[PDB]
Amino acid sequence: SGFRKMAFPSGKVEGCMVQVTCGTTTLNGLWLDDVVYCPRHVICTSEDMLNPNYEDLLIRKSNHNFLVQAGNVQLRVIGHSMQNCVLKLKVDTANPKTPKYKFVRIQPGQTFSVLACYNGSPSGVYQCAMRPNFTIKGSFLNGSCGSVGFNIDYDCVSFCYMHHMELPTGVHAGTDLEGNFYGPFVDRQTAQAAGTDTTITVNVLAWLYAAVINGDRWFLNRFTTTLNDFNLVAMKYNYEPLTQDHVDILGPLSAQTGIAVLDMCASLKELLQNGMNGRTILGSALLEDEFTPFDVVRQCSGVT
Amino acid sequence: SGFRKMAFPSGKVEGCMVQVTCGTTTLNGLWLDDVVYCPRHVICTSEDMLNPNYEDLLIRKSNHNFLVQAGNVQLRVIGHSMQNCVLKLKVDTANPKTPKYKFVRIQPGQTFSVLACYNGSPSGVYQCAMRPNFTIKGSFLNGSCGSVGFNIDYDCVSFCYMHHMELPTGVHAGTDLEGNFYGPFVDRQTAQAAGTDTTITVNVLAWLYAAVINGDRWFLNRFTTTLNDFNLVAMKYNYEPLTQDHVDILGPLSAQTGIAVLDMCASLKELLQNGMNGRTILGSALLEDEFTPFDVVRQCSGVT
Ligand SMILES: *CC(=O)N1CCC[C@@H](N(CC2CCCCC2)[C@H]2CC[C@H](O)CC2)C1
Ligand SMILES: *CC(=O)N1CCC[C@@H](N(CC2CCCCC2)[C@H]2CC[C@H](O)CC2)C1
Repeated sequence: SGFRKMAFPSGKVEGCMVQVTCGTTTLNGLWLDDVVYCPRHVICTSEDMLNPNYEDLLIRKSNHNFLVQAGNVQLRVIGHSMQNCVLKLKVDTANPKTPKYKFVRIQPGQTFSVLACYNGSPSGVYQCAMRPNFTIKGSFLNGSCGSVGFNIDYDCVSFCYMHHMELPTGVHAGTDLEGNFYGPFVDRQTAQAAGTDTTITVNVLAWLYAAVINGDRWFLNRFTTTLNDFNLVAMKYNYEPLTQDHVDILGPLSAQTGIAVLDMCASLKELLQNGMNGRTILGSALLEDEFTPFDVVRQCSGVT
Repeated sequence: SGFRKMAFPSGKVEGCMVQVTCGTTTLNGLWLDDVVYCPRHVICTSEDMLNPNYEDLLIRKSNHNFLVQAGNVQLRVIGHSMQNCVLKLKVDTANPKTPKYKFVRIQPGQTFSVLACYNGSPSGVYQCAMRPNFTIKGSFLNGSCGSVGFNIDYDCVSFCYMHHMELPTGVHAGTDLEGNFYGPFVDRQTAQAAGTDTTITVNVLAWLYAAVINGDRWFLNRFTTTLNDFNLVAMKYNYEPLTQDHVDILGPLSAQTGIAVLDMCASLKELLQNGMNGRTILGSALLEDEFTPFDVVRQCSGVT
């Protein structure tokens, strides 16, 4: 028993981290097979960071200008290209530590682990969620750009995120591994609006099921509700509307605990309307939304 | 910016996990050089788990009874011995993935990462603290025994914990890598009292400094206090007494922020006496104590 914000073991990803330098800018790259992936803003300078013309900036760069270092060994760059907001540097050596991998574009509300890196060196790993507004609340300092987010299914790493920037509000924005930003963000030093964020309702319900499984049951009540009544409350409290797809994904947890999804919705409704009254659930004094129903089943069953 | 409960990258530890089976019991082992370390309770059975005579039980076991598997390859056991509550199985092959390592006995209040494992396979990584009562609030299911806790200093892994058991209260107990339990716990299926736990005051103050660095400053007030006055409040709220050693370790954070340690103690005093009034600090609605002053500096400076 016990419930923790657990990240995937980062080993398969640590073996892929490299340092990329262009001019005087250094950030992280991801070395998979004979390609190194990194944020294209590695080619920009302070003079043009307000509105870089990446096409023109990349034209002034040659293969030998991209310095790629894997630990202490230098990689030879034999090709370079820009795909959306990522640079793909073809190298002459395939990474011997390349795990089985996929590039995936995650949905908002889904979770992933982040391996924060500096100078191509891993510093730490944490679990987070892609917010409904397509930002992530990470921990990233200068030099963390190019750090990636991922999920692991047995031996396969699905890379889903590459860090590009911190908004003036302290939240983080990035791309999938094809260089497409999550959300409306652009890779330029400008004030950018992150939309109204909402709480991931299906994840809070999944976490409430995790709480019941682990013995924290005080919030269970003698009430039920309907999807429509619940959604009136969800809208009032800036929670995502619950759909029948969300109810269906909660099926296994409803089955294991014997608590119907709409009965758990009534418990959640009461917690939203009345607060926690100074109590905690799984060591938290607020409603946690960064655990998916998949994460709860995985953690509560022991998926390695 | 941003503040997360970050674990160390687990790669160096993943390379050391093996599966150990004895009779019909399977748990995890840690393969370092030519030795595999695991909980000695791997040799016990349901009939004798209430009070095992480990000396007598180990005498009925031979080297060939200990099945050690590293992924898909079987290791040859050429020696076996019990040191306190751990079994040391000498193998004929040194682990080629053995990182630079040390065995350390951590102090209560110190933090470490845990690589939860099942059948010798890593499932996830999380950061936790050794409670003042020598328990850890982990996430461990059946088969997680032998999973280890560690810290990483550049290329050196300091192993500090090996998981042995879950108390009837759902908290976790284990040993250092010499097999000595943290706390008064014994490796037997009996009701065991975990003492009164207290909040790690120096860590809460370190986290308050992390909050200030990241912009969460609402809790700062126009007051100061003394070590003696503060400790009267700490005792009332089951917080560890703050010593001058704790004030000294907070020195760097006091210097960076310009907030004297006793002024931060007055902010903490007010938060204890008045609560959070429905507000949050670093995304938490309670006072976090599982970040040491070292963790706050590391995360806020980018130590890889
Ligand atoms: C995140 C990271 O590691 N890096 C590499 C170093 C430069 C850095 N920033 C520049 C770019 C410009 C284009 C849009 C994204 C950010 C700067 C911005 C100014 C700040 O004062 C320091 C980091 C990105
Ligand atoms: C934690 C773990 O992986 N393992 C291996 C499988 C047996 C397990 N437990 C037995 C020992 C007995 C000695 C004291 C520590 C626990 C059992 C206890 C009973 C429970 O119902 C299942 C796990 C330890």
